[PDB]
Amino acid sequence: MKVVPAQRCVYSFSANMAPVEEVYPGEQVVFETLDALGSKVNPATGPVFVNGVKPGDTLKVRIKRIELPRRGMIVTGKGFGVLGDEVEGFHTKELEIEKWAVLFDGVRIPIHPMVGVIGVAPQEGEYPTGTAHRHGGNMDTKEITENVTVHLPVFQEGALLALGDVHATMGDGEVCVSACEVPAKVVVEIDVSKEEIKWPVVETNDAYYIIVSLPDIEEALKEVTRETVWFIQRRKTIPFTDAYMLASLSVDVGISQLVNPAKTAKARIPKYIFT
Amino acid sequence: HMKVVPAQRCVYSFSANMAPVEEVYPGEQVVFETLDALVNPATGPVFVNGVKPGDTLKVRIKRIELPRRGMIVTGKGFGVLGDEVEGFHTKELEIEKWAVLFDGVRIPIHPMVGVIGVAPQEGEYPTGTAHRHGGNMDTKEITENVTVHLPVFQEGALLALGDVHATMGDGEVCVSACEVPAKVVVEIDVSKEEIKWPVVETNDAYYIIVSLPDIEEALKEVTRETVWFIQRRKTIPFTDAYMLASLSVDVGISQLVNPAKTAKARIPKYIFT
Ligand SMILES: [Cl-]
Ligand SMILES: [Zn+2]
Ligand SMILES: [Zn+2]
Ligand SMILES: [Zn+2]
Ligand SMILES: [Zn+2]
Repeated sequence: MKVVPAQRCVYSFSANMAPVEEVYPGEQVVFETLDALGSKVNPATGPVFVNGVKPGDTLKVRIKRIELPRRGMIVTGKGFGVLGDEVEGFHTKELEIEKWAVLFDGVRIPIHPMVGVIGVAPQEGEYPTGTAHRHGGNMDTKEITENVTVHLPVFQEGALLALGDVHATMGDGEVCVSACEVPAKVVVEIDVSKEEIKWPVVETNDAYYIIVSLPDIEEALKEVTRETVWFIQRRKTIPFTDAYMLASLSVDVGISQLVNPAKTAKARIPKYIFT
Repeated sequence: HMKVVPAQRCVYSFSANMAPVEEVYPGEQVVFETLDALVNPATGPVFVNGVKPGDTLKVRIKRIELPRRGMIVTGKGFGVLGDEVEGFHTKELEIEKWAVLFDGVRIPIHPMVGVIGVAPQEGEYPTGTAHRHGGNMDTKEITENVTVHLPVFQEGALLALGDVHATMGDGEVCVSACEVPAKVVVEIDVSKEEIKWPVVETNDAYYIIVSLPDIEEALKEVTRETVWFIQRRKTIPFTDAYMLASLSVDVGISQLVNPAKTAKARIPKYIFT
């Protein structure tokens, strides 16, 4: 099994990044990731070239295993997070990680391992790994855990997949700017699909989560709704207004994070609507 | 033994000066017979003796009884994608015990009360909008077996309640849910703490519920409130509260379609116990 060591990484998803490993689709790959915190740094291991993947494809990354350490780091301070125009100083706290819980002074927060940065090469230019758009990026979506498949739209040959910013746990919003940041080993399985998509999609056992990242949260919310209704309209071949009504009844619109240059909204679309 | 407010006695605004149509003591159960939102009427208001401005009214929702048929609607200028859509459309929905039916799809049932509120401090807010007193919050957590904490601004609170759904998605994106008339049995109590915004208390979580003209403001406010909520209850420094909300609190959306948009923050009880 191929291992991508943490020392091979990027600080931008760039159209022109060079690969540091090549895989056939169907292969498993271990990514060793450094924590996000270490201020010219938020590193994503990779990028990885996947044979035969073309622009307009969908790269599929199944998250098999996230191996976490026993210590984590959270940080906040002036100018950071949702109330950064209201907090002083710069603060950091070490956090103990047990098998089932992150410990926070007296508190046992249920563990919830997740990959916070995941993306591929964009169409043009470069986006820092600290932000996100259609190619993926710093989406801090907690749904990206073990036993899901992240679908990503492809813009460059080979996809050029990179990944990092693993958290031991997090709440939706990530309001202080950070979660429990940790270095990790993430075991993934990479496959391809020839269908084109606009924005990333996380497939869990019972839901599709469409994930939209734009500079203002209101716009991201409008976009993910537009994308959710169409999704349903195409898969069920029903009139748009019916899909719109169906999404009002069964789709849960939400928030991934409110703190990166691009804000991440999501929409849970249950598989029961198709099955 | 036992009080029933019929649906004919209702308001289309939460006003500071609306007259009660019934009175209750804390500890008593009341039944609100509601009409459907399609005018967005709230049965009441009920005067709760012994509740003063500055207190918190606690409304435990015991039962929501639903009919077997519901109504959903949308069209040009309605919902997130009013942009966007042409015409005007309505659809009857069959309601089974465990599911609302939609052209062969079984949407899991999830009974909820969409409008609930009290008299505001001054002026009037239509029952279709929302603010600190409650209103059209369309929060799917306001379900059976939860407690709604509402801030009080007038003597006796003046509680009203309407707009019941059989099921709903967070966001309510086309403007309407599965709209129905219903019976809602509640149990009213009082707390002598002042609060800023409504809070739904579930079995394992508190949900702070903020409603403002734009969702960005709503989201920032629910976050400010949530962090202060945690800071007081645990007597830890603000920055510790802030970090803890980042790890444990789930910020989300109630609805994006009413004139005030409603954000929420889930604060789990385990962080105190
Ligand atoms: Cl509050
Ligand atoms: Zn991140
Ligand atoms: Zn992070
Ligand atoms: Zn409503
Ligand atoms: Zn309604």
